[PDB]
Amino acid sequence: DLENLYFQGSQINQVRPKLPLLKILHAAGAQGEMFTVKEVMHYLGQYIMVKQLYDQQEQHMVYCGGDLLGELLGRQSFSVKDPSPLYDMLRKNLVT
Ligand SMILES: COc1ccc(C2=N[C@@H](c3ccc(Cl)cc3)[C@@H](c3ccc(Cl)cc3)N2C(=O)N2CCNC(=O)C2)c(OC(C)C)c1
Repeated sequence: DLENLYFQGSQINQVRPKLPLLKILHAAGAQGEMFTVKEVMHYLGQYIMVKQLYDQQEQHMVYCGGDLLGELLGRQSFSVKDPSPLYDMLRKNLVT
């Protein structure tokens, strides 16, 4: 079965965050240094909620500037409805 052969070792697709991103995930309660991409997105959401980086009046807006997360994103702000900076950052900071 060639489909099985292809998918062996790549059915979970674990990643290792680079050290600055790993520090953010730990701050959100993550343990260890290997995650699924879904786990990474969970801990990033949780980080923004516990650091109170979102706008109470406009909850889709994150004000990450002068936080480590804003350094990693290269942004002062982003809307979750326009998440291009997050895609760019995870492309750069998640190692298979
Ligand atoms: C209307 O208010 C919303 C609507 C959606 C989100 C959101 N949307 C989810 C989401 C957004 C973009 C992508 Cl690419 C993936 C997931 C996910 C999330 C995950 C990682 C990051 Cl860095 C930011 C947000 N994510 C969340 O983390 N949410 C889900 C809903 N409410 C929450 O308390 C947490 C949201 O996130 C805050 C953390 C800003 C606020």
